Amino acid sequence: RERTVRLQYGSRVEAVYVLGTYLWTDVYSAAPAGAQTFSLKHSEHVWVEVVRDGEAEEVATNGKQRWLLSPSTTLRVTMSQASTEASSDKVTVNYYDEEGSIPIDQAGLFLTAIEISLDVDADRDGVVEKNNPKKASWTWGPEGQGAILLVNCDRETPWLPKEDCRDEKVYSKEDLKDMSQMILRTKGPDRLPAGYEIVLYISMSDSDKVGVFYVENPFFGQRYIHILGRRKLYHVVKYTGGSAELLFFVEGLCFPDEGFSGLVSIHVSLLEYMAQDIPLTPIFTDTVIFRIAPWIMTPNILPPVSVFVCCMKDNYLFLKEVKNLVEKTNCELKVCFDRWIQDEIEFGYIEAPHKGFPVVLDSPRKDFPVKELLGPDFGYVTREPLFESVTSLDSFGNLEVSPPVTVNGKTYPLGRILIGSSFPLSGGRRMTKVVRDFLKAQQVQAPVELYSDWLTVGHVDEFMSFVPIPGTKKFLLLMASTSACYKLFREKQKDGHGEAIMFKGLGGMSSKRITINKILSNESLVQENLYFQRCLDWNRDILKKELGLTEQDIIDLPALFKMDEDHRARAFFPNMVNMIVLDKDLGIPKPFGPQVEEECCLEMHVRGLLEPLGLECTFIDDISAYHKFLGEVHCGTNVRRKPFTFKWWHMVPSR
Amino acid sequence: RERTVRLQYGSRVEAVYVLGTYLWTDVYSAAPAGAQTFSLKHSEHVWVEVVRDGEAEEVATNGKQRWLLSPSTTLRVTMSQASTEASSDKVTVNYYDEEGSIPIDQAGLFLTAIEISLDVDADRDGVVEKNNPKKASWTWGPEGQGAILLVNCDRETPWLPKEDCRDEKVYSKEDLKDMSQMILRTKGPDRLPAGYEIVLYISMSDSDKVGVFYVENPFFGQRYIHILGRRKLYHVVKYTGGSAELLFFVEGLCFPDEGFSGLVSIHVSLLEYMAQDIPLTPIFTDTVIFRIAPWIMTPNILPPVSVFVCCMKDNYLFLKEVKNLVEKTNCELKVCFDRWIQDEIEFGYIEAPHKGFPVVLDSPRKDFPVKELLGPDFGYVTREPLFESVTSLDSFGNLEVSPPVTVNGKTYPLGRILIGSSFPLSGGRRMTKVVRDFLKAQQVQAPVELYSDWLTVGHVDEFMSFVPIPGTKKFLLLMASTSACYKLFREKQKDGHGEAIMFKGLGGMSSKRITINKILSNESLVQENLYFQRCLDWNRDILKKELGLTEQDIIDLPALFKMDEDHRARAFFPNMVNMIVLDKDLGIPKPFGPQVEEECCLEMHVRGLLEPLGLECTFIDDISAYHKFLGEVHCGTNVRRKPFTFKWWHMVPSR
Ligand SMILES: [Ca+2]
Ligand SMILES: [Ca+2]
Ligand SMILES: [Ca+2]
Ligand SMILES: [Ca+2]
Ligand SMILES: [Ca+2]
Ligand SMILES: [Ca+2]
Ligand SMILES: [Ca+2]
Ligand SMILES: [Ca+2]
Ligand SMILES: [Ca+2]
Ligand SMILES: [Ca+2]
Repeated sequence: RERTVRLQYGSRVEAVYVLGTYLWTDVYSAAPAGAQTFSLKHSEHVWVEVVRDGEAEEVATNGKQRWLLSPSTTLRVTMSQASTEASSDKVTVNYYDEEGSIPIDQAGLFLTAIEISLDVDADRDGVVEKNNPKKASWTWGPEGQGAILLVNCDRETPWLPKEDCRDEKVYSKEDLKDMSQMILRTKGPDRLPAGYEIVLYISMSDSDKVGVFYVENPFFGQRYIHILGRRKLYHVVKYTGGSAELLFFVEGLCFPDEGFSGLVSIHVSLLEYMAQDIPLTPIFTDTVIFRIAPWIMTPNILPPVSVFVCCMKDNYLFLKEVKNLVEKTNCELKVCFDRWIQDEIEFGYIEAPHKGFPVVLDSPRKDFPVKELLGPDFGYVTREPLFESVTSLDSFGNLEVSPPVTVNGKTYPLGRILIGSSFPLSGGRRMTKVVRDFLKAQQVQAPVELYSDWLTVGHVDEFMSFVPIPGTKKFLLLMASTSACYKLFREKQKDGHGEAIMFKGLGGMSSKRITINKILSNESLVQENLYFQRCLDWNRDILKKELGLTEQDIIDLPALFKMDEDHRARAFFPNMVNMIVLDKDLGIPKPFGPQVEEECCLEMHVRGLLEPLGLECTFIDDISAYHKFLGEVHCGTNVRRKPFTFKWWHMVPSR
Repeated sequence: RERTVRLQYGSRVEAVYVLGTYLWTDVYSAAPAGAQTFSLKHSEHVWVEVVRDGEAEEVATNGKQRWLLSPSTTLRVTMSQASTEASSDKVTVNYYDEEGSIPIDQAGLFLTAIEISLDVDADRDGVVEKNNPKKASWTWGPEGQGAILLVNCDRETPWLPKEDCRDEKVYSKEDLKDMSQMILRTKGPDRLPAGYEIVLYISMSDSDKVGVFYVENPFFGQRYIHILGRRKLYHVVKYTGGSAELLFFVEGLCFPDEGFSGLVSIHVSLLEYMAQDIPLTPIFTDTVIFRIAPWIMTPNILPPVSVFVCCMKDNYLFLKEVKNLVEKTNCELKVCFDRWIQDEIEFGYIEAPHKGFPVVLDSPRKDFPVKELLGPDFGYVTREPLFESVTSLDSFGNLEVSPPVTVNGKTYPLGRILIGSSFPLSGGRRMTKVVRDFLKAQQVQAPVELYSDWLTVGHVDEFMSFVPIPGTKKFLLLMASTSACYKLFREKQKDGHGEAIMFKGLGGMSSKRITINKILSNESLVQENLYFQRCLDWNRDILKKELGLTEQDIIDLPALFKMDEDHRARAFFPNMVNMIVLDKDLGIPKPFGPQVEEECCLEMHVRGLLEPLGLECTFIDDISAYHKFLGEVHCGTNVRRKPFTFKWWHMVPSR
């Protein structure tokens, strides 16, 4: 970087030189009128070139050489090392008139060289490298660079209700582990020359996106000073001489969102004092950029860590069977004494090269948010509509994510988020804009809308799920199918089982005496379910298109629905597709289907589809404690999973 | 694209087939219980494959072949040509039980094939190609594709005050020349089968960004029907059989801006009627994308078309000298009987492959906008602050643009917009956010802020300009320089000219008796101008950095300023840098400098700098009619230029 510093007529100029720049110096304006030629001297650590109309010649420290004074003959001045107390760094120019060799005037430039660099971990290894030339930009991909910042959305200590980033304070040194390091490195003499200061600053816009802390170690203990952030746009730095480093810690306050790309900047400037009432001049500025890490969800293929379960204390069969299932795995079981656990929360995560933690997204309200999961390295985020009203499609049974897929040659290494919606011209329900905008803004999961509004509850988890194919890297899409159910029931009827009773053992259903015959002879129900299969198939097509799936990737599970007053579907028997996936082990809702030879024909059919693939099926009964099934699921489960091995910053999302 | 169509148990399915897709067909669900095998027949124009667990085999029109019924044995159904009235397009499946070869049931699929394509000029040649596979995206660059739309911001007829895009109506066929063509091409039989319709639609969000018109030619004359746009989100299309095209014309209503990327979409869907109270199902959807063309400014290097001038009727010397100057060129002179022409307006342009026109940007208010330039192929756009108050930095003397430059290897083929500002920590003036956001959003001119707030008026045009180097492809940056002025005056003083008088012929200045001696002996004025040179040099450095310029690209013109109460600069004598550039011919403000040998030494110095380069200098006197110079320029000029030859869509801007 070339910087302009002119000699001053008759007088001397003192200037700070920042390493990494160089000066072009006009010697012509300072020359007295009528002066003909000039000569120069310079000190050992200052390199001087005479540049005549573009041609540069290096000049000795003490020469007698003279050049003609011209506006197009100038100096180029360079320094490679910072000044010390032992330094006298200078260039002096002597001027001569036509006759005589004794100087008629002199002008001089006194320099103090300093190093100033604001450094971050741009190369994404967790340590802060010295002056990465790419630190002022942010690029995606394995070859990409620029520093990454976490939203510090967890909570270090229990004594306050709020996430760490909601204030300007740090109470605990553990908090600094969540932050990104930024070091201001300087080198120079004992003090800056008179009239200079170094200042760190951010824009007003970024002031609600970041906070920056400095750690002091005074007499009575470590303390944490907020130097940049909400209502603090600049900080005057205390300069220390010699080679010095100041360590800062940076926290993100906000996720990427509608209107915020996630990128923020921090600057340091060397300022020069001019006069009173005149603003200080930014002599040198160095900038670093951070990108705030996105919130990322976890598909069912990922390794399970903890199974969170909610039910009533007396649903014993449910708790026993879930406990049994989880005992086949290495997962933790966590129980709370009832659908809020699947509907109100989605477990995501955030990651930076130095750290990562799980983060809960809280569904919009339910008159109160569930914040009780907020804790050390367990974060919280929520979005609420300002105007738009919430519907069932805002529940997180309506929020899921695919396994990694490749679609028309484009890879989605983190999978793609799936949310249920209605048709564009329908006037139907849709998830709130505020949540949709949030998911879209995270960018790395490239969300897809499916059609869920044909269902009364309206959730994608009612009709589809994903399971791994054991011993491989592949997966299957499972789809609810009414046609599969009618085919199976018609077969059992032909086989002599038409009088087989459903809902056996649910005493509240007994008086209805529902049999295969009764179901198959209901004409209006057949028509309704043909229509629901059209709805399922429309979704099948969107999923095949947007996930790059073929029929080879899909298994259909028998399902049956009943239509409500709105022409929307509710489950006739429990939806088996919405299942707990722990690797090869599947907790499947117990369907209570028609009994043939004392086994449920739905259970037997589903085992016949899944077991050959090495999937182990356990049927879980959540409804027996309620004595009947009306289409409503009472209990809930949510599985917190390990994050993807693939680092999100290694993706290259579309423009 | 694979689409799911199932056979129905016991009955026949009728479906529309859209060319460019194909069907996968489940024959298993429709099979009666106990059926063993199936056979199939199909018509001449329907291709049928039996797919058994992924392996596909083509099947004859009438075969007797039978396959085992399995959920994993399905059909793949393809058609390559649209149905006519002569068509019977069908597939029929027969089912068989274990014993006997006579079918026990049959299920069939009756097809009507149609072509539906919504087409635009994606390849950017001005004609609408048939089904460009890239029409649903928009990419930058010479290899890029996707269709382009102009904001239709001009006005076809004088009888209405408003730009064409402010309403939903088209009164004149000339308006259609500004719009982008979009054709819905279809092929099929005399009518769509019962229960289908074709509908065009847009999102609510895009409804204030576009309008779409269809031209009808009824008995009494051509008429223009608004089918999509403000308060019209969909249009049901009238289907015509055989091979048919419907031509639509699309207009943009809004420039890219903060929160609007410039991209918009239009969709066509084939909808299927299900029942009453049930939304129609989108069987097929085709999408095209448009990008709205950005507003682009013109640097001084571009060929001049028209010179717009404003002054008082009696400034005769000004009008004569401007007329003379323009007579050396091929430009039009346009006069209005005074700084508003440079301050209130910036002439830009817009371009699409089919058309382009100049567009005026109107500075924010001046209690009233200047709309009187609005006319046929001369457009208008303005931005007004909702909250923020306007300052002098919002005037368009503060809005300029560089010639094409390359900076650190990155090319800016349209140049870079330049606007004056204050330092980040200064609390100084800055152009309003609404205008800055607009300029940034156009993207192709990548704006740079300079430091203008050291000037009382605060405009970049006060201190810098660009001129072409005649007979080359190169250009120079011209900078105001106080050091150049002091050097020249000190030389003339040494030469015996200290008593040389400035402002000769301005009678209102005579009593002041301003001489070279008087100027040079004013100590406080020297200090002020040293400070102003620091301000100029700070700008010189930003310009060299952001435009990729060296000292070889820069000429300094003598200038002098006086400081006001705010420590800001006003011109001491007219600023010569702000000049009319018509190729090699330069109209330069007459400085009224000290007379030496009956010529102005400032004029002679400037000719000495510029004339060797082949630049022809004419000094233009706008102040003699006012008898004095207080630092204010009374007249104004603005030159409308030819657009860049380089097409903006061939650029590749940063992410
Ligand atoms: Ca590093
Ligand atoms: Ca805190
Ligand atoms: Ca924390
Ligand atoms: Ca933590
Ligand atoms: Ca969920
Ligand atoms: Ca074309
Ligand atoms: Ca109109
Ligand atoms: Ca028009
Ligand atoms: Ca026009
Ligand atoms: Ca301008």
